[PDB]
Amino acid sequence: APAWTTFRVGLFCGIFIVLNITLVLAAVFKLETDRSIWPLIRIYRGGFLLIEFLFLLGINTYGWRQAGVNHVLIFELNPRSNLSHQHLFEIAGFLGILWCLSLLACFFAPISVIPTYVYPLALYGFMVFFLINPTKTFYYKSRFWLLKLLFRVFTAPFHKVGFADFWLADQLNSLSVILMDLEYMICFYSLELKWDESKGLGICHKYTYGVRAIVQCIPAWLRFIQCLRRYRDTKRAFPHLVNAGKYSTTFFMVTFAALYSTHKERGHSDTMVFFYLWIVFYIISSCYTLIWDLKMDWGLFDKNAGENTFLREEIVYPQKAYYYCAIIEDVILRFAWTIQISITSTTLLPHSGDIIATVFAPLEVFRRFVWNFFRLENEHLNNCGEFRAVRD
Amino acid sequence: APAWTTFRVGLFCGIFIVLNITLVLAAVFKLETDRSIWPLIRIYRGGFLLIEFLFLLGINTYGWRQAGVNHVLIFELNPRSNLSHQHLFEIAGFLGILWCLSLLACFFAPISVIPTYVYPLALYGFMVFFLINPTKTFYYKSRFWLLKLLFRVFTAPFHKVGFADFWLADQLNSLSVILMDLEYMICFYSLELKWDESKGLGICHKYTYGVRAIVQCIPAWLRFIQCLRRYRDTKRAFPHLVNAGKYSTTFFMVTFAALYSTHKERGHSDTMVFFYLWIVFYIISSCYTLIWDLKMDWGLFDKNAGENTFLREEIVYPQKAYYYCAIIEDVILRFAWTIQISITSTTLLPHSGDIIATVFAPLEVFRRFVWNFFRLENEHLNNCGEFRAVRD
Ligand SMILES: CCCCCCCCCCCCCCCCCC(=O)O[C@H](COC(=O)CCCCCCCCCCCCCCC)COP(=O)(O)OCC[N+](C)(C)C
Ligand SMILES: CCCCCCCCCCCCCCCCCC(=O)O[C@H](COC(=O)CCCCCCCCCCCCCCC)COP(=O)(O)OCC[N+](C)(C)C
Repeated sequence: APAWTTFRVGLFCGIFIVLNITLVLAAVFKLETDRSIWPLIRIYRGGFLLIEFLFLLGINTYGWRQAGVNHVLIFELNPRSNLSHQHLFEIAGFLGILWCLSLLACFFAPISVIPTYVYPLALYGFMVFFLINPTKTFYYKSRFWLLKLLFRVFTAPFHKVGFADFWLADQLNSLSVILMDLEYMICFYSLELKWDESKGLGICHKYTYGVRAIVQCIPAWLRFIQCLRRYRDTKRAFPHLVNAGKYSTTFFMVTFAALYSTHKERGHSDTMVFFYLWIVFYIISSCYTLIWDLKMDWGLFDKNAGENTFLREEIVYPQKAYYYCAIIEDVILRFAWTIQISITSTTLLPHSGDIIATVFAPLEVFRRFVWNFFRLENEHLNNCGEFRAVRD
Repeated sequence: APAWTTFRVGLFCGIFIVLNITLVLAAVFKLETDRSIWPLIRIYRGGFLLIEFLFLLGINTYGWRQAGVNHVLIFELNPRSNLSHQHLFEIAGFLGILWCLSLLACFFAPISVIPTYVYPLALYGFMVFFLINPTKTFYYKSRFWLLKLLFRVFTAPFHKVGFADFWLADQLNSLSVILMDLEYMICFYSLELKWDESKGLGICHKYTYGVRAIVQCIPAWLRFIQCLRRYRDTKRAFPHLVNAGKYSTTFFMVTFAALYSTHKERGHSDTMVFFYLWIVFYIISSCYTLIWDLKMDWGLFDKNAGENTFLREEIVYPQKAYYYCAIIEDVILRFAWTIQISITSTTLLPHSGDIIATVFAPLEVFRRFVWNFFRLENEHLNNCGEFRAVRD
């Protein structure tokens, strides 16, 4: 832990805090209600979810190291250049500083020639260049390893599924809103954005051509084909085929939701029955993911709970109240779709679904943030698939 | 070096940087030229000089520790709770954050009931309370030791002059502008500040009653009586009486400058000869301080220079270019009064002297910042007065 690393963590976090405060006041007074900020909020939602994911990943690394979860061995990392929690904090703070600066430029641009729609383009271009620049520049080993995983994950059936690919595909399943916002940005730039004044002022926000449904299922599709690939590599259907069923429930939920969204303008009487199908399949998917979590993912609700009631018999975390709060919050957050459909169906507030998605996306990232702790703890305690050698 | 200490250093410095940037832009556009900002700049000049002194003191501690200057033994400190450079950085960053917040409130106040003239009052009241609050609160040992020294220094003839009192009195001699601004704040509040709207909009800026001359000489008076006290304790006139002469040159310079400032309105023909006396005594004082610095204070220009030309024979700092640049910059900064009188006499710009003092006060703090390095290095190498036991 070099002194300048912690200094950069604190420096970036302090600049981040002051910039978030400045953003809040700028939105309160400086921002004008005439321009619609929904495309802006979606693009910067993708960015902010990435930054929040990096912060929570640093917290996860901190918890794993101070609890005993040997995530270095689980992730198959070299124990020489493994990224510490502080380094993830610098990455998150750096990208958050550029996020805040780009958003502030979108609020007020202190340049007369440079337009506003380039600031997000420049921001995400800097993210991509930071990820893929060939030179041995900032954190070269980390992003090279991440780029290798990003290549292996998106071409899943042709590579043997190790733990790193699984884990990253699950994080992508949590961060599907980032892919959603990337697709929305591309569609908005190519079709709706008038390259004249700004990005303020929609044929890309809905499922008109069904492309967004494909983007929704892309993480689910990768996980599904990884389960099938693991079936081919090891003929054992009990974990893998049921997990693939768990992801195909997501497939069915997404396609029925898209079908209802398309049919709401068609006027077909089958719209109501498609809504029924979407609701029941959302129930099935929510219970399927929740049960899989608490049983096979976290390993809780074991038959050998003992003193640790409603839990397993080895516990590495200090307080069990963490476990019970995690179980509960998992129940609501997996079933948060019930809350969202209730508020979007019992109210007539304009652009309700956009607000609901905007607030519940960080809650989904937080849900996977909590999921990481107990999934990796379960893996550290007893092997689940991707070890095949020892318990550790 | 705890991790959270460096984290607080970085956090405070980052907030400081963003707040200084916000202050710059606020002064560029938000600030209104109708209100005179000179009293504001003087009060916050005292504050900023204190913060800059703390930053440079942290830099000095860093240099002393990584060079070998045993300032812990020289200052007579317990080697258990001695303040590290990082802790001084937290103190400086904390006070700088409150300084920036108070100045920003003076620019725009986000409160309708609270007036503007309390923000500096609240800021310096917080400084005093942080210094003198009896509880074992933030950095209790440090400010207790500092308060003991602040008591011993201001009552000098009745206490035996150790190194700590000398050193702190010299820093007060450098930071005489802080006492100047404190006196100006008290006089402005008591006489000129209308407690109706704000501090914007002078019988306290000049030497009308000669009080400011006393405030100027107060650090010089303390050093003079410390030299006399050291003469009484040790009958040896060679260091102490000549040093007291060095400070009485400051006395003569200050009283002649005040006499000229008073006589400029009298119209007496003796005004010109008083200006001559002030100029020649400023020359004498500048050469007296500069020669004392490079000869007895820093120990340079020794007769045993050897390879280290124009220096001494033991050097602890890596590069000699530091020494030569220090010598030079000492020549200009001690003689910076020549630059200031030249620009204030050959130009007719309004409020020139205020600008000159505002810019050259941090240069005086920087001059003592450089003075600390070589004075403490000379003391570490060979004893100068306040050791009497060993060379170290
Ligand atoms: C509209 C939204 C558009 C969004 C824009 C597109 C997204 C931009 C993508 C760029 C941002 C990502 C910044 C890169 C941070 C990655 C840091 C990282 O991977 O640290 C990890 C830390 O190691 C760990 O496994 C512990 C924590 C788990 C790390 C999980 C990987 C991080 C995933 C975050 C990026 C996901 C991609 C998101 C795309 C939407 C790699 O470690 P290492 O390489 O340094 O050491 C391994 C030893 N070697 C190297 C020798 C093999
Ligand atoms: C208009 C302007 C008005 C200005 C307002 C008035 C000024 C406000 C005054 C409050 C600000 C000062 C904040 C206090 C910081 C002091 C920190 C400090 O003294 O650290 C020092 C660090 O120790 C050292 O000696 C090394 C560096 C030299 C320290 C020099 C003292 C600092 C002087 C700064 C304040 C000067 C006062 C300025 C008044 C104008 C004390 O160490 P310690 O107490 O922690 O350890 C010693 C062991 N014990 C304690 C057991 C004996």
